Amino acid sequence: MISSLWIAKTGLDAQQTNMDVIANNLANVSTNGFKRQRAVFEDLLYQTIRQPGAQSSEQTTLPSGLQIGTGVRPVATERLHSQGNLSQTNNSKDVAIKGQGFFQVMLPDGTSAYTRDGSFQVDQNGQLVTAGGFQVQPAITIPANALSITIGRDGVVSVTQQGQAAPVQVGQLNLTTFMNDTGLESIGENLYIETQSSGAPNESTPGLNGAGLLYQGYVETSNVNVAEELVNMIQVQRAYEINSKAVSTTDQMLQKLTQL
Amino acid sequence: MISSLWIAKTGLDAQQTNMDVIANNLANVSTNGFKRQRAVFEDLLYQTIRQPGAQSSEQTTLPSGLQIGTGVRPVATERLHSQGNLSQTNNSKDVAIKGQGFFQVMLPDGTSAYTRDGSFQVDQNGQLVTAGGFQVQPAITIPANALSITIGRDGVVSVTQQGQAAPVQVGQLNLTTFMNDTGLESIGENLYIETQSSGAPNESTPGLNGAGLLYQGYVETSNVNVAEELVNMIQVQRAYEINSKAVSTTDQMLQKLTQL
Amino acid sequence: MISSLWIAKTGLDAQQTNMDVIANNLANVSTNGFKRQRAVFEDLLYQTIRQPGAQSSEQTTLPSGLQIGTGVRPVATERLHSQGNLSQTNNSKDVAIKGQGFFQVMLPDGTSAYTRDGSFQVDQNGQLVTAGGFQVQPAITIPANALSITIGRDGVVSVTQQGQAAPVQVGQLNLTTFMNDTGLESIGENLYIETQSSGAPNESTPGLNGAGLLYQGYVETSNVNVAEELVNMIQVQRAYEINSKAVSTTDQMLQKLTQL
Repeated sequence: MISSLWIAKTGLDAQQTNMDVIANNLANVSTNGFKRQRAVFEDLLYQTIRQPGAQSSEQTTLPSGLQIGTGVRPVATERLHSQGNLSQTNNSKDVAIKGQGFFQVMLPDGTSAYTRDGSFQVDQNGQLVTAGGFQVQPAITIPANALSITIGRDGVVSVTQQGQAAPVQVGQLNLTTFMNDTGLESIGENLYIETQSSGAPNESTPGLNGAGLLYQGYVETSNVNVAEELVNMIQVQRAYEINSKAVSTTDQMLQKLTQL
Repeated sequence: MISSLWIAKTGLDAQQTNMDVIANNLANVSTNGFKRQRAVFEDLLYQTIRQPGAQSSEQTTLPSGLQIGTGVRPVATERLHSQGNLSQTNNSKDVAIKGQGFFQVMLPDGTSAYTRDGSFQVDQNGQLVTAGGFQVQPAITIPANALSITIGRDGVVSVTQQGQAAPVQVGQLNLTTFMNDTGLESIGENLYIETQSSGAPNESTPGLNGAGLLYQGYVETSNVNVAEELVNMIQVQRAYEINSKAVSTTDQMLQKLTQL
Repeated sequence: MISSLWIAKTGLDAQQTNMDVIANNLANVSTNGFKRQRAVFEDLLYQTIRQPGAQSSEQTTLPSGLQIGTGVRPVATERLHSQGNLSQTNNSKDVAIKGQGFFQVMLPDGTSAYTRDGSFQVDQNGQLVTAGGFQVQPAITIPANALSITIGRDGVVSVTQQGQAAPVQVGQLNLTTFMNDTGLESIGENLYIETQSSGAPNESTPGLNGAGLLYQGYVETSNVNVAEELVNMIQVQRAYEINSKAVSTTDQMLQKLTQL
């Protein structure tokens, strides 16, 4: 209708998207291994009426031409892959990560996923799963008669059989490092998958190739700064205020145009 | 949005970091060998509106030009290395340092760390470690036939055997001094590794070379005096409240500007 | 549009700048050496209609003619250069100043900066810097075997060498005073640079030529009176409410002028 109303409508969309991101970040506190999301905006087309160059006379040049511009297209959303605060959970099946790296997982479809959540489990077969039956990889089988499981900072997992006075080594839990942590696609279930923005996964032992270490009895908390989220909430609410006010102003302009 | 909103957001971040380090410091009260960590801040941009010079006439000078300023960027959370108190544990294997000095430790990964905590122990192979396999330099092996172990205030550790009534020295436990005691970076367990900001660690025997003294049967408590850090908490809490008040004031600001 | 709306616009802008200053002061509590800021306002033009003199008859004079006037232009923001509270940081590497004076610093561009911050640090080459490798003036190098670094109230820095029982004089730490402390142009980083309104810098040893003393082991706190900032913030919230009411009244006047 008016060139102003479309611009204000894009502004409403941008503030709504940013509030969506804030709400998702806010709600996923107390979700282990969650990475705060941050939306990055970017303006669309500038429809030019007079080119910024475009010499008018033989001496004049017309500095700073007239172009109007529209829109606030949300160009991306990054994800902050910083180390989350560890907390002492005192459970032997909670393993957290100190440094870059992801646990690998086999999805039921056969393709591989990745996750930074160590709140593991043992299923009715004794294998190592994660809250959804997702077999960690490479498969780790805990013998039935084990009384404890110890997962060292080197990822070398061993169990203590009854009777035998030895922690028989039951496997090695290795991490995976990507070149672009932010580029991983999130599929829910606190699981990521491979995509060409991430790059080829580099599987490695914890400690080497820049991978992290493993802390048994710790859980990695979501790095959601409540203070920043709340100030963002205030600002987004006020920006939505202002943009709806712009829509209202253009609407009144149009209605007085119509009345004539 | 509004300039004051951005500036107060930076302030809220800064005071949240203050209270975070204060809470971490309370988390380590009565834990021997802990140092009161402190945060050092830094102001960001100053938006110049009128230059403080800006000759406004042939002769007029306009002193104290107008400029606004933003933000409270925290440069660092530095590590205060000050002398703390000593408590009586009455253990010969627990040593406390009085004055300047750091305990040399050969890290299990093969590097060098230092700690102001001397609750050493003896392992199965005789190496002098302290709650985590922290071996000192030079390597000292306690004889297996030892009866009593005594560590002198000068850094000499010795053992006594059956029959012979002579306290033959078995090892030298010398201190390590830093030009900069603060720049050290922790690697956990109160171990701090040599850093480019700490200065060259000079290996010097206790008593001589301007080092401190060794107290046997004593342990160095954390320098976290409850009274001082409670005073800090009260002040920082006031700062946090007033900054949040500025944020809400800018909110009410904008709300009345929009109810316009 | 309407003269009322322009005058009120300037009023809103002035109150906004005042709130910006208050918010910057409020955020910068607990920032070492920070100086409070105060905004000085200044009304704009007075558009005369009947001249205040302007003899009407051959004997009468028309006292107090009619002139309308506009605007509240904020003319300046002075920086209160009063001494802050010293607090016992107990660090051998933090030195505050008692009285007038700034630590000169050589920027990477080479131009002379000045800081009232005593959180000095040492780089990998051993010298004295300030939290970012800003090489203090005059050139000072702490020897590698130095143990304790004392900064005398006279301003001489000396180090405790390896073995030798002498605190060898290793450098001089001398301040700079200006005729116009308020005129220094802040550039962030807790740094002030000379401007043509500050006056030429005068270099002298601490304690002399009017400069202040050096207090080793202390840090100077920002001289921000929190309650004063609170009262200022309440006042500016009221003023902004009032000016928004003025804008609303002018707008309603216009609206039923057009509805006419």
